[PDB]
Amino acid sequence: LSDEDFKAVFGLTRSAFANLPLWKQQNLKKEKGLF
Repeated sequence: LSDEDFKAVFGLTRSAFANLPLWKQQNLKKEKGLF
């Protein structure tokens, strides 16, 4: 996943998402369907 594609999936860029707490990251990707 590129930054823009990732941003399309999560609504956040990789750095912005990685800026989040890991539990929320795992939660978000879970909800997105990215295990």
